[PDB]
Amino acid sequence: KLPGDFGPPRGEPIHAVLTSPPLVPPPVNRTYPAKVIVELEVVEKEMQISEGVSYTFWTFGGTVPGSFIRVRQGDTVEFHLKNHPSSKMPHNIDLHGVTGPGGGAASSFTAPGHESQFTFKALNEGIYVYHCATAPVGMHIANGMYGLILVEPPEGLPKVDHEYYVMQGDFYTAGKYREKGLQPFDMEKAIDERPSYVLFNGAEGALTGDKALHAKVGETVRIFVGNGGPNLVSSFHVIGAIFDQVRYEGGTNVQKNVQTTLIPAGGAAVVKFTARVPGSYVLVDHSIFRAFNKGAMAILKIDGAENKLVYSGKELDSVYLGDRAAPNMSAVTKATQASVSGTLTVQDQVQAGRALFAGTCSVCHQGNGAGLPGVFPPLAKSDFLAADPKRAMNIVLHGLNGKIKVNGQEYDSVMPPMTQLNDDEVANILTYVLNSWDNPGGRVSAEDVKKVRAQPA
Amino acid sequence: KLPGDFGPPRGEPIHAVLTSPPLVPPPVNRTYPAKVIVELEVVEKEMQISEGVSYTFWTFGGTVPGSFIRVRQGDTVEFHLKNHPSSKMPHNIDLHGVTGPGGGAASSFTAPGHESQFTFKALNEGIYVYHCATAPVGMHIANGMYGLILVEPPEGLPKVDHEYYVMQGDFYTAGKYREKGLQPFDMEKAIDERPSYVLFNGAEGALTGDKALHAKVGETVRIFVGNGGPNLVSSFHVIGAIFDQVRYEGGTNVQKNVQTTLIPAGGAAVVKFTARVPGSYVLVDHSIFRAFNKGAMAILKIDGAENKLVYSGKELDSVYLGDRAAPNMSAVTKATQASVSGTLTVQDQVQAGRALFAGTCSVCHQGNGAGLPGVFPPLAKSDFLAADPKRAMNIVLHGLNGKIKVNGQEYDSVMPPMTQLNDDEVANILTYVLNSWDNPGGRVSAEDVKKVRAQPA
Amino acid sequence: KLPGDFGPPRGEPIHAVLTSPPLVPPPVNRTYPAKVIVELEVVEKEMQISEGVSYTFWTFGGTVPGSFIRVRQGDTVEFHLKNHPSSKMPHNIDLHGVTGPGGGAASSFTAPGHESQFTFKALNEGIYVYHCATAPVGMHIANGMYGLILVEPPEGLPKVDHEYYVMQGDFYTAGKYREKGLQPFDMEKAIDERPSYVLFNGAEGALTGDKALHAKVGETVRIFVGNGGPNLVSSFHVIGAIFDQVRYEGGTNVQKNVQTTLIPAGGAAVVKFTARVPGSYVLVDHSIFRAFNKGAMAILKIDGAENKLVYSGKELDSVYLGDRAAPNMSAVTKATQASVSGTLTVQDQVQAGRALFAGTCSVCHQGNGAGLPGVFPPLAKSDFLAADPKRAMNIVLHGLNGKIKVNGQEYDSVMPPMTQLNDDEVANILTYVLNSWDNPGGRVSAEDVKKVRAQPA
Ligand code: HEC
Ligand code: HEC
Ligand code: HEC
Ligand SMILES: [Cu+2]
Ligand SMILES: [Cu+2]
Ligand SMILES: [Cu+2]
Ligand SMILES: [Cu+2]
Ligand SMILES: [Cu+2]
Ligand SMILES: [Cu+2]
Repeated sequence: KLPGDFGPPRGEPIHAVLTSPPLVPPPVNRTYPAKVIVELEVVEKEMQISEGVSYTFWTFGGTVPGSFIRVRQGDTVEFHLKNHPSSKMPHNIDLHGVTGPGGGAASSFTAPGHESQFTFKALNEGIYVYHCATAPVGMHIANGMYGLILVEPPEGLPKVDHEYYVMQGDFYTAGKYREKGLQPFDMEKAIDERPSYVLFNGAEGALTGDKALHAKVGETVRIFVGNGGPNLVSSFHVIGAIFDQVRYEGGTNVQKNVQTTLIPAGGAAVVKFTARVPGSYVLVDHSIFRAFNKGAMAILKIDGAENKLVYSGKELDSVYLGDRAAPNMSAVTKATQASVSGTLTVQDQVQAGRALFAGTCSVCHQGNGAGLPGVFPPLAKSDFLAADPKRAMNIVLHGLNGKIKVNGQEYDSVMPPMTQLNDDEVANILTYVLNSWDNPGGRVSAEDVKKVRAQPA
Repeated sequence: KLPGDFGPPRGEPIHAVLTSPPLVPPPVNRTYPAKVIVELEVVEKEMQISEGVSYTFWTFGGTVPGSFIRVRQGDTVEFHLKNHPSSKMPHNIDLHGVTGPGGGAASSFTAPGHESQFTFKALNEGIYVYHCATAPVGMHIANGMYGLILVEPPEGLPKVDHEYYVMQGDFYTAGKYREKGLQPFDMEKAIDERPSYVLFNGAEGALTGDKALHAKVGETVRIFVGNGGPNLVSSFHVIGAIFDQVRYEGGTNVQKNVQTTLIPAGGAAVVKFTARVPGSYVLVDHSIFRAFNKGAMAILKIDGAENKLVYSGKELDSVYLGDRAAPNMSAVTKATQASVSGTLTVQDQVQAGRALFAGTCSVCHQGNGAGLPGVFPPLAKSDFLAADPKRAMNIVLHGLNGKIKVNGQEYDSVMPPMTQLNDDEVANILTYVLNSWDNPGGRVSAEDVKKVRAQPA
Repeated sequence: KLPGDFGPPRGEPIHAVLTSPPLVPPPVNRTYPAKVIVELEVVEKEMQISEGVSYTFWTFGGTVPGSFIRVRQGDTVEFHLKNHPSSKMPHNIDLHGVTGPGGGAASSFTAPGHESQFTFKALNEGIYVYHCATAPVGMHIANGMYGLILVEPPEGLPKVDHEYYVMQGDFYTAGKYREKGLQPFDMEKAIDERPSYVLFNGAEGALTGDKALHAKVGETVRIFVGNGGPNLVSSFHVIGAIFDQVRYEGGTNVQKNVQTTLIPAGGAAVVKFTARVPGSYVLVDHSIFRAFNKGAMAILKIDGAENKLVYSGKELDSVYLGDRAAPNMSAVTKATQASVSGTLTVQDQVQAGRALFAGTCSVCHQGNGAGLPGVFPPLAKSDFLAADPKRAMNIVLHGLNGKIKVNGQEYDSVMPPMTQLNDDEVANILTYVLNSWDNPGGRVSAEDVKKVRAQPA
């Protein structure tokens, strides 16, 4: 006997309503098996992978991850895949959870401007990745072609206050992290499993700041967590909290009371969180350079009353979250645009640099540039800075050590090099500093920094 | 009290019968503990890791993975390791599941032409990796020195229709993927965990096409799945199906109803599959560039009646499986041999290119070269191709974009670069195309391609 | 209702006594919730990451991993973080298991010479990683800022004979593995997840030889195992044994009877071992090049009577453990020091080379240099060696193959290149060989080897 043996479809055919991340369709709330018609369209389009960084994504439904599909175990799914006429590549789909060769792949092969369909019975309850299955498969997945399908148990999942949709991916650009412009896919980096970005929901900042997920103290939150890969395994973790439950795919096993859980490439899990004290809870890949150097952080922000008996401390700030503590970094997008257009102003640079200074520089120099007398020198009204802005470019790129005098006080410490910052980033940060705190004004250009990078002091 | 406390060996000594992958010895079918004599011989020998690509493997029993060993919990195992006289290196063994230092390693040290033996009690039921334990251990394991030992529970495992033996490994060649010739081991790639091949059972195609595993609709299949490493963790997955059960080593935990499962380096699992609808089910490492760019795919092919109520779609084809959809790629081996011998004919190239065109080119241009008018230009009777075969070499290596006219129709799309193809591969593919579909004939040589690669248009 | 709801703190405030690795504080042995005051001080200091290789570690409590903290579920923890005045960087803490944003991070931000404190309730039983949470977070963690906190269940853990503390980390030096001197942190290697060292407890050899963990036949051993990362996932394994139990963090799930288990980056587990036969049991990351090429091996040495019915074989030796079979490699530290001071003697080199010869060379040439006539040529009284010591440098770096005659006998085999050995290592090994076994004496210098490396034969 096959699983999901609930009899023939009954009632009326249902046209599935799909949702865009980070939202989820409502519970199916149904006691009978149905014929469910799913319509999904592939769209190839440029989007911002980071501020001022464009990428040609290939998408199911216009988003990365693709639209969320929700059905019931025992349903008959008539799956329609359309490929938008603007596409250049053919596409198809493999849904995990499908019983049949390729998960649908042969029957869903769809050239630009065409449509395909196939039918399958959802035998398997669980949360499942779906993805493109078109040669070269890794290129298609790396370009964003993945999402989740939930096959509910017949009785439905337990009710919760919120349901969200979060999916990790690894991305491979020709340029380095935060290098501006339209970035091609990089096959060599992909084969070597050396991503430039590791993201939730298709972009840096997709789920941080003003795009955070929300709930209130006392509420329950279910997150459907995918790992589209193509290549990485996520050490998936919530900072400052615990998962009540973690369940992989449709497995019988449920782990309870864990904070860190490994999600295979192509894997998916359902996690549950109970909000206990207010603040921001960070979802990360705890392979830490991914989370803190490549974009792999998302936020669940909890509103409500503090409970000092449980936690006396403060909300997260830029020391830990860096430049993602703030609502957004729109000023960086604006400055990059203005550079392209040849209209970059001092103030455009100042505002971009203000955004980028947070964490990156403020951890030591403070948000007001005051530093800490004798320990971290000031950037505010800094004689040392004013005396030689080219030296300041060298200091950011190449670090500084040894005894120095700043505003009448000796320092004898170490500023690490920050060579991973791009030329525009150094330029904008220093222009911000120069135009703040009674510093002398003026500006530093990306070309100025390019020259210092090519010939260090 | 020790585990496996079933009393002294009884009956007669048993000479274990070992099997070569992908086959498994029969169930032990025994209710008493025995003395089991195991004889395993190390052989160093060249084998084909891919078509036309030789590698010096170091093997237990002549195969990668090594011979499968099957005993019963509570048995006393007298383990004999022989090192063939032709070997250049000493070798030994560490069997996971052994209770004792090194898993046998010190007592099994065996120089070329020698034999060693040691005895251990199998206290631990489970599936276990064994491997060489000779400095430099990583070199020995990377060269193929790993296999599985099953220690059955006293009552035996439940009966199934088929049992198979599949083992992943990561391999490190000096040359790139599919670069022909005898490829040395590459220590630098190994230390960096940057394999050139990721394989099941020691070779590309070892379990695809005419070497697939088989079963019928309704049957149960147990697979003993190892990960020899040395370095990679497998996001082990079955495309288009689900695992009824996954059990690691001898663990108490059994996960049920999962599709994707993480197998540690040096780990092993027993998975169970129930065949429900016919077609090819792909075992992969779902770190996708391994599966689709490095060889990490194996096939379980199911025969029987379609069930349209469960899955209406078609069997897998080259869109998803690429050049492994076909029974084999023997023509590539033959062409490579002929190149070495200086006897390479046009037809040798044509047949090799025919094999390599599948998926790689046919996904867009179709198996008949017709393309799709206005969307993917034809290779069949292509004026554009005929007009400039050196341009065609550049197009394969370096891609093509922009408006073009082919056979009277405008195209305005993007063909990605395919620079990872080796010179012989480009040459053979283009020679196939030129000699098909009313194209003008002639040939492209590997040297022709080498020159275009050294100086792009 | 919140977990750990055991009522208000009672009794007297408790000043936690913290332990340095590999030791653990005693069981709390308490039936009431308490206020527990924890005092931890950050110290930045140079330590030896390997013999003759210094590194500037950043530490919680002077060690890597940091001091072990042990409390009871339901306790109120008043956490004090001090930053030693000698520090150059600010620091803070995120304790997994804390319920609150950042796990403590915002409220624990501490400049050099300062102190911070915050209070949290330990709601969550389990073993948990703690680490620094200061931008750039990956740099801080890579420099050693991680440890474990145990939150006991209210009834305590079951009693065992020994409890130990073992924590894996990945490290990123500018220089290659075993390159001597003070090694800077390497940001590029860190971002790429390409460590030069993978270690237990902060150094090569930290838990090998005379620093092994101990127990006796029949005893139980609990190990609190952390993975500080920052980036790697451990295929954590015990050679020659099995784990009775593995439990992650505070999870409900407990796996029993497994040998190989995946520990996420930032993860922690409690494992249990029962000693059955004497010898050395190796804890490794079974991504094997880590264990055998980067330092990721630790030893649990069991004393007591052999049981030939369970295991007839011998204790581990240098064939498997390599140069870590011996008690220590102090001679390498001494020789490196003497080179720095310009006082390096022949005997300093000889003793360093003796240490390094084990495994590395002895696997084939034997500990006495005799080789195996006709199979592995002798280094003892070797005419071939004496005839040309520059050829001998080339042989170590670049390998040797083909027919040769040594001491009147023909060999026709392959010695692999050993190019990963550093110049001082080759020099010291060859000086050892030259000064042993009736060889002619003299010495080989690091500069001699540098020249052969720059121009191979
Ligand atoms: C702590 C880890 C720091 C971070 C992050 C940044 N800086 Fe820094 N900076 C730091 C120290 C300890 C020092 C002095 C080094 C010494 O030799 O004692 C400095 C110095 C500077 C200076 C020059 C002195 C001055 O004008 O105060 C400049 C211009 C400067 N730092 C700039 C700067 C910027 C823009 C940063 C973000 C990109 C940044 N620093 C980070 C410590 C740390
Ligand atoms: C889809 C992703 C493709 C794959 C895979 C391959 N080709 Fe292609 N090719 C494709 C397009 C869209 C185009 C036109 C580009 C444009 O500027 O509009 C092409 C073009 C060619 C040509 C030249 C035109 C012609 O003769 O039709 C050649 C010779 C060609 N392609 C060859 C070729 C081969 C041999 C491939 C496998 C190695 C291959 N292509 C793959 C799209 C795609
Ligand atoms: C086995 C895998 C070996 C290891 C490890 C090392 N050596 Fe070796 N060595 C080996 C062989 C098979 C040969 C002969 C190669 C052939 O062409 O047949 C050699 C040779 C040497 C020699 C020259 C001959 C002699 O004097 O005996 C030297 C000087 C030598 N080997 C040194 C040496 C050292 C110092 C090693 C550790 C760094 C080492 N070898 C490792 C096999 C193996
Ligand atoms: Cu696609
Ligand atoms: Cu998949
Ligand atoms: Cu071997
Ligand atoms: Cu092993
Ligand atoms: Cu720190
Ligand atoms: Cu953490």
